[PDB]
Parts: sequence; structure tokens; C-alpha cells
Amino acid sequence: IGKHVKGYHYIIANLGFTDGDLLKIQFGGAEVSGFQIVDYDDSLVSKFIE
Amino acid sequence: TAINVGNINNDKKDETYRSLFQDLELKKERRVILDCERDKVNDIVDQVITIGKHVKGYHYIIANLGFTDGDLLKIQFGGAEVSGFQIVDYDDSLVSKFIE
Repeated sequence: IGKHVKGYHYIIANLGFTDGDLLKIQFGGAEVSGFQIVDYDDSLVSKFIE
Repeated sequence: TAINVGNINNDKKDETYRSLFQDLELKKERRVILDCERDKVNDIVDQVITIGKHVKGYHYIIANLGFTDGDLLKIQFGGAEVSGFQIVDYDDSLVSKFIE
């Protein structure tokens, strides 16, 4: 329906932001904010992901 | 505002396409004609949805004899007007006996 252009702004209310597919609205223009509890930038998770 | 969309590799396709509509944003272009092969249409249509240039305000013209031969249900609910051309009439009894 096209409600993700510049003007809308969504909030993802779960501790898993990067756990789902999120590239789909990566260029729509709308702003998206969420939460991550599993910081994939932390050193222990990087050795875990490998 | 004729733009040669032909010369593009598949590697940098997403970068030159957003840059093509940030160049179509200089003119605030809301009326576009495609006039391409049916394969290159669905690639253009897809990147359009991702940037959001299909809501109420845009109007595209598909210049090829295959309007319904591609997928149109994706840009059916955005709000923009889309036009095209069809030579195969699916309401004729000759094509019905062929489709059956």
C-alpha cells in the first residue's frame, strides 16, 4: 500500500531488531527504529557467529 | 528527459538505479515512460517499489505489447497510475478456446 515512503516512522518493539529480514524497507524513505539485545558487534558474539 | 537505461551491469544495478531516480528527482519527474523489454520492466518496477516512487502522484507508461504478460499485482495497491498496451485480447472467443 506504499505507507513506507518519507514521512512515516515505525518502531519495532522486540529485543531482536536484526533477527528478521529488514532490508525490505531499507530504502523506502521512512525511518525505522528498534532494539537489539544480541550485539553482533560484541567480540564474544563474533566468535560465536563464525 | 530521455535516460539511457540499457548500459548497466548486474553488479552495480542498485546503485545506478537509485542514482537514476535521484536524477529524476532533480526534475521532480512524476511521469515516466519505460519502453523496454518485458524482462527489464520487472527489474525497473521492483526498484521503484523499494524507494517508494509508486504512491499517489506518479504515472508510468509501459511501452510494449505485453502489459498483462508481466506481473502487475505488486504495483496495484501503491496509488500511482500505470498504463500500457495489450495486443492479446483475453475476452475474445478465439483466444478463450485457445486458453481453455
